[PDB]
Amino acid sequence: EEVRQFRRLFAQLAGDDMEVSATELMNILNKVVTRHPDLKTDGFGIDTCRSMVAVMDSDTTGKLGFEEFKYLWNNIKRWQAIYKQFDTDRSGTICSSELPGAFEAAGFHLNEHLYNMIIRRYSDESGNMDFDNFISCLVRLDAMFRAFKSLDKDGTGQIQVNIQEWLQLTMYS
Amino acid sequence: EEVRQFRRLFAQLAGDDMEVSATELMNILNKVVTRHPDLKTDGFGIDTCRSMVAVMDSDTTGKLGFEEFKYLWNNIKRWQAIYKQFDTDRSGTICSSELPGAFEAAGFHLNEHLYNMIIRRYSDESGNMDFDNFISCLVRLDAMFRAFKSLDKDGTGQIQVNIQEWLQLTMYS
Ligand SMILES: O=C(O)/C(S)=C/c1c[nH]c2cc(Br)ccc12
Ligand SMILES: O=C(O)/C(S)=C/c1c[nH]c2cc(Br)ccc12
Ligand SMILES: [Ca+2]
Ligand SMILES: [Ca+2]
Ligand SMILES: [Ca+2]
Ligand SMILES: [Ca+2]
Ligand SMILES: [Ca+2]
Ligand SMILES: [Ca+2]
Ligand SMILES: [Ca+2]
Ligand SMILES: [Ca+2]
Repeated sequence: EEVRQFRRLFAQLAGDDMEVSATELMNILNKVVTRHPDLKTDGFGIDTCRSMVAVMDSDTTGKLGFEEFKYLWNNIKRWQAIYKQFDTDRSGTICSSELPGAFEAAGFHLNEHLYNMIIRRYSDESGNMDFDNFISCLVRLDAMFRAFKSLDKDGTGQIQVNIQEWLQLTMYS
Repeated sequence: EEVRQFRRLFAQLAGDDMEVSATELMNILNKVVTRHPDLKTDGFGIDTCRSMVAVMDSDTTGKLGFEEFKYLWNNIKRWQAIYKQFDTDRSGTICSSELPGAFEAAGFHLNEHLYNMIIRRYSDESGNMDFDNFISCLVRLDAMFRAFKSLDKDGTGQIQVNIQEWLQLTMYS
């Protein structure tokens, strides 16, 4: 019944326009995090969810269709399990000492410099990251690796991006 | 006096660490918009302000020093003026039809496709944009032009980046 239950979840969440908006996404994430007192969060806010939608909206409809939403949801299901596992003291938050192992478990092997930038952008003044910040960072990180991979057809590890493409990739994010 | 008053504003806003954080920025922007009822807004949120700080934080300290803050504030001043001037129907919001005129006044000449993305990302279902979303969009857009230019000295309209560079550019934003 897994396929069936999920199609049902998408149908009811997407509603009358058959796609998942930022508001719909915000609502479901917040509902689910209500049941997980181990995930400390101030909530998923609408601007975070608009960025989430835009980076996952690869056909540029403004909203998440079934396959887009399925990809996002399955990544979050995995990433939440990682966050719980790497929260090796039950603060409910991922501190700087815990972050590299968490990201590496998700398949993101970054260097100290990158980890440092991520912490400045997504963690608080103590270096702790809450759950909605952790998911919004990973959704973006995954999308940016995928964008790079899409543009590096020749597998040279360098991509050439023109201004139109630069603006599209950065503004619709 | 302008010079003197502004130093006082920065000093009081930045407080004990001598730089302006995202929280401090959020608090001043919200205090200031409330005195401009001709600028409609649901408020500036913390995630939006973290994004604003990141794109304005040229020396990667995590927070805005005096010249970074001055740059941002002077832009906001100019853009709020444009907002009021191009809200021709006096709605307090900038609709899809008013947007190009506003953006052209701010010096940006974008193609249809990129307006469509911007409206999807920043406007409401009707295509109307409130003031915090307009400012957030402009801050970002100005920054993204500046970043590309700083990397494309000889105006080829293309930059070349490796994965490390790409992630630094896209995740610290
Ligand atoms: O604990 C579990 O078994 C599952 S399947 C967790 C989640 C599955 N989807 C999630 C979304 C958010 Br938001 C937080 C937690 C979950
Ligand atoms: O209209 C004016 O005279 C000025 S000094 C406007 C502003 C100058 N800085 C601002 C910040 C926000 Br938020 C809203 C309005 C302004
Ligand atoms: Ca819907
Ligand atoms: Ca879509
Ligand atoms: Ca922890
Ligand atoms: Ca948060
Ligand atoms: Ca400060
Ligand atoms: Ca700085
Ligand atoms: Ca208007
Ligand atoms: Ca808004």
